[PDB]
Amino acid sequence: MIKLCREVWIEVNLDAVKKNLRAIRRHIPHKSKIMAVVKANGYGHGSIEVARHALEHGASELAVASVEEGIVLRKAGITAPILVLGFTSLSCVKKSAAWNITLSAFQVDWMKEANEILEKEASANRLAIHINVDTGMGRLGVRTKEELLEVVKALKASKFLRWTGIFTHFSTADEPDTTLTKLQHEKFISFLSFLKKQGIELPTVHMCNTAAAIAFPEFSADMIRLGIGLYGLYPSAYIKQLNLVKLEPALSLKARIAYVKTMRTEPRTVSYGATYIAEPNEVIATLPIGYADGYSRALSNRGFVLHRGKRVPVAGRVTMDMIMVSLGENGEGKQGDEVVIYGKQKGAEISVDEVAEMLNTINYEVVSTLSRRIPRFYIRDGEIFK
Amino acid sequence: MIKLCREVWIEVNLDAVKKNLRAIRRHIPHKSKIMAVVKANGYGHGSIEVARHALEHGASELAVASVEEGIVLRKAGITAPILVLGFTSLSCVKKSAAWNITLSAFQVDWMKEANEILEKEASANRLAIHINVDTGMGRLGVRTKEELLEVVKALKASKFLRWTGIFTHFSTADEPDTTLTKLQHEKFISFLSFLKKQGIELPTVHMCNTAAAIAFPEFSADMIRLGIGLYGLYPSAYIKQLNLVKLEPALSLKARIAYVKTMRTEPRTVSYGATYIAEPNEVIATLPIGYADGYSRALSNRGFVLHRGKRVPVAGRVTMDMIMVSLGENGEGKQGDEVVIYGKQKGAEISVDEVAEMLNTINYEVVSTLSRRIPRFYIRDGEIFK
Ligand SMILES: [Cl-]
Ligand SMILES: [Cl-]
Repeated sequence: MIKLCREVWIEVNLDAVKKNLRAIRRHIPHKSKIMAVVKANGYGHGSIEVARHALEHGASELAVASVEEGIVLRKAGITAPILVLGFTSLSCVKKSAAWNITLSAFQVDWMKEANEILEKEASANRLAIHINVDTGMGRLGVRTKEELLEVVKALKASKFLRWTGIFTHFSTADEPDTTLTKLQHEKFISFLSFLKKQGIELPTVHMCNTAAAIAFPEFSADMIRLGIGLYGLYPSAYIKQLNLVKLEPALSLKARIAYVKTMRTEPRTVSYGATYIAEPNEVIATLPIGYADGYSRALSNRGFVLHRGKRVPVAGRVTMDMIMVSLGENGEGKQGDEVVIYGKQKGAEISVDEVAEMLNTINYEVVSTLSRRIPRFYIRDGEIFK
Repeated sequence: MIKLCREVWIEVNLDAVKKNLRAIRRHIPHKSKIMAVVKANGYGHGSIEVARHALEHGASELAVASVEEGIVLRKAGITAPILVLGFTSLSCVKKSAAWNITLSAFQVDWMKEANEILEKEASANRLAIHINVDTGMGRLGVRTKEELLEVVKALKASKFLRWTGIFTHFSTADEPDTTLTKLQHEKFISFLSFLKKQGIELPTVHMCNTAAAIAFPEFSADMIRLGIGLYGLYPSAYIKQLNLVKLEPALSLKARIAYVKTMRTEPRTVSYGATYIAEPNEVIATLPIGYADGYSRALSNRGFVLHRGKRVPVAGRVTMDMIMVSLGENGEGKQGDEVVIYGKQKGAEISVDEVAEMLNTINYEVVSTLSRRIPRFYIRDGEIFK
């Protein structure tokens, strides 16, 4: 089946991504479109194949972190609209207009100089722009209704720019306390009511992330931005509890056993620092994955893997390329057996959310730090490719 | 100068690498060679440019973690010997011989099957082999002198394999207690001599790592394997104490400020969870780096960066692609200023050892988990390229 020189890989199940998209479509209003977020190599899953599938099954537009990440998508043949969520330097204004990438802006002087650059070169293309309004996140965006109007005034006087959206971001929509979420919404609405009482037409309006699409579908306005929900992961345990929508996890991580031996001769120390000493009838197995792959060293003498449907412990310290596990006295196993690191095997499961708890972080970090030297295989209609 | 759409990057100083190899060459015996270890994408530094440069200034062989990492070096132009340190699957025996990668091996049965595959194929490609002897690490390799004799005969009968080395690995040579390191050395020296009593002639012997070579230079034998010391960093605080060799770190990490504002309007919340509230006078600057780049989320409300020669702190949680830092009341800063994340600025420093200490890990892991989505630039002789 799968053939590798070093035997470790990732499996990503696209049939699961498709069911996550259907669950979200039925729950939100029909007038509202879906923009799929695939920044940071598709939250670790691989960005090319997941953007392709998503656009075949419900998404209309895409979001990324930087001009460079959008260029990898256009090079694979994707023609849909693509919005950059971070800040972009004026260095890349000409390049973004040529690959037809949409950028966010919120400054009167950036607006002005962006227009000049494309003016002084004639340019048949018009750069599309989305305005970001800061109602409580404190990261980027415009902050008062009077200076938002200067920006609207300026963007309108720019013949080489095109206004195609306006948006904001919720900073606590995954927590039981809904105080601040209700306040940001109130502020955002009054700024567009301000702009509307002057003859200004509004383009596409969007505010919801995964959690706010599930708890407040009445905020869906024109469009939502589906992020961690697309990969089948819940933004918090509280949003998982309201039992409103059913998601399925897309990703598992596997490998094959490299060597087996019984610890009969001395010494019987195991790994750097000699932090674990074996028994003379103990069986010890060696796997090809390490902390340079993204398997945290903090799981030394702590975490597990699944061999033959059993949980088994890491023995000693994690190293850069390999880990060691214990099979017990007279344990059972062969060079070449299959092991599951994140995922499900026979009747067992080690979930991404468990490993995240064990390390005191959130599931976003676990998946999106898995290295690119590990190959990703895709399963669609129960079969393999790439 | 440095022109990017998203403004974050790494710099590798290759004049540092050259000085670090000079120091080592002048510590060990003149009759010993140096094998340079560049696995895991050169410990996060880039494998192609560091190997190219190390082969020109003192090294003669190279080591990697897998066949795939070796082939990237052949495709870049390199004709030096390349040894794979982990376990290689029998289904890559034919590719290794074709690209001329040296494989590690330690089982009688692996040897014969690898010989039969090359017999049914011809091609003047004999596959070269190093034998791994386990003396206390417990990871890979053979563990009794009677077993080692069987494998040396199975190999000397095999007409298409070629025997070019034998090695071992020390698990505690960076610690001040030398007990277990001397035990391992006694075990290895005896096994070698039992082969001599039988009339067997020996190839290249190697056993030392960076700490082993600084601390026990008289264990050098034919060859050493220089890894972490290549990049200007010490194996342990203890080996820095001895004060025997002077190393200079080769890597730093930088970005440019994306936005600056005063928190006059309300509300004054910052980042996810609203874990931080600002004064009506406070200045907040936004930076393009996040945990998907390898900047740990455990640095929320804890870490530092250098801006104009002074440390300023992270404010709020780290997010996937951006962080916020407080410039204080009063303020002082503009869009486009240069910030140092790891390294030096004026007479100030945030070293990689310092950050690994703050996160309860080792410098090995801080460098080699830096994402391939950050671009790398190289300095050689005071000038920049890629
Ligand atoms: Cl934002
Ligand atoms: Cl080993």
